[PDB]
Amino acid sequence: GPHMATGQDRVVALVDMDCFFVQVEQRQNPHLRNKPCAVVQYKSWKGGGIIAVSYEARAFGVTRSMWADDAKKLCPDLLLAQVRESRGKANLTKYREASVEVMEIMSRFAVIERASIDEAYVDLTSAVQERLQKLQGQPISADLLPSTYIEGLPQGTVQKEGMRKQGLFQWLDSLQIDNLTSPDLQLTVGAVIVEEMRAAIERETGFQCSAGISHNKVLAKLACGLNKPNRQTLVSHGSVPQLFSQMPIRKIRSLGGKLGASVIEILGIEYMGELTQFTESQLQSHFGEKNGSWLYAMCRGIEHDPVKPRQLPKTIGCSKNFPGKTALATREQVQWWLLQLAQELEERLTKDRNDNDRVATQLVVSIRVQGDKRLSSLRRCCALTRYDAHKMSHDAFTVIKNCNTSTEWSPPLTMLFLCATKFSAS
DNA sequence: ACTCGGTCACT
DNA sequence: AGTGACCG
Repeated sequence: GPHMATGQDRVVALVDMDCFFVQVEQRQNPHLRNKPCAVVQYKSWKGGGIIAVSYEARAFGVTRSMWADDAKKLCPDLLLAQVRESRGKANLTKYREASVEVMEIMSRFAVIERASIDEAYVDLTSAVQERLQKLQGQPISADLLPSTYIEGLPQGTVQKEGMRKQGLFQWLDSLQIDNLTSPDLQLTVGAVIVEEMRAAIERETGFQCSAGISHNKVLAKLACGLNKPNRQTLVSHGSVPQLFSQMPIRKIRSLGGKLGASVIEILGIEYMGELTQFTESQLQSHFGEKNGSWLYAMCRGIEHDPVKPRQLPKTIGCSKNFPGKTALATREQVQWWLLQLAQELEERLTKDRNDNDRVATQLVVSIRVQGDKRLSSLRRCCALTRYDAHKMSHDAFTVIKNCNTSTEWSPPLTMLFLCATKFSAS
């Protein structure tokens, strides 16, 4: 209607590096390039755990959270790159640093929110407006969108590239003919900018990535996953009804867990589109005020979560699991590993201070004991006055020590977790 | 023995 | 301050 908002106010993108750890190792070792490849941490137990898988390898059914020995069964010629091991634990410095490479390049084009080590949201609203004035009254060539997919098109050719182009042509012709909306043009320009951003990333780092372009973060992330790897997908406001009509609820971000399952069970539906039938009040009564309102808008393709201008992580942490018989049963053992964790943490913290002009003021300590269903048996915190590994390990020990029911440590600890938080300018 | 990272909501 | 859901 005249007064119903359509959530077409912004142009937002979600960029995801494809199989990012694998790409990092592949850039470093040319032998791994263009091959079924995976990144493994630890080697002793069942060949180690796969944490990242190349698309060649995925074709064989190889997945993350899979034992290397089992991956080798599915893909005999699988090549493996090992995560760096420092102080007896996995060290992800190489990947964090690679992430910084990419993020810095992205920031040149637009404002970014660092979602994760391999994921970032991008707010293109301002950039699109500027590009439009420069580009005013100028048709947009398909050549400007060499890797772009328009979801829902074509509508009305057997090769995938043929289909992509036909879909693109229909979209562009419509744009061109004045049949589409102002918001549609804005998304289109956003896509052009993302193509340029992704080209810059590849040229300057060698890394490829997939991206989604839409009017909000949720649609952008969903769009990103539609065409991978090394491709980008534009999801228009108009494409939502058809797209959501067969979209499982769990596919929407934040709906992949218990809430999503409750939605399906309580309402007796499967797909995101089915949510439109319910009143905002109905949804709120079942799932709470905040969730209900969010669901009511989201099923209609509307989401208002802002892309936060955050280039750096809010927290800096390290942890190690001690599963099965490796569980820590002695006091000296626990202290030694706390020291290992504290030492890596100190190095990363000092680096962070020099690079980013900030200091952490809080240290969080978490542990898990054997037989405990919960991920965390306890979570305690204390002041972080100095970037000193010995002091940090000592303090962490002090806060968790009464946890021991009773030289020996009982019950044995299956997890140790240190996190630096509450940063201040410096 | 589905790691080791992380952000955000509830109370 | 502490627990926990959610993401991959």
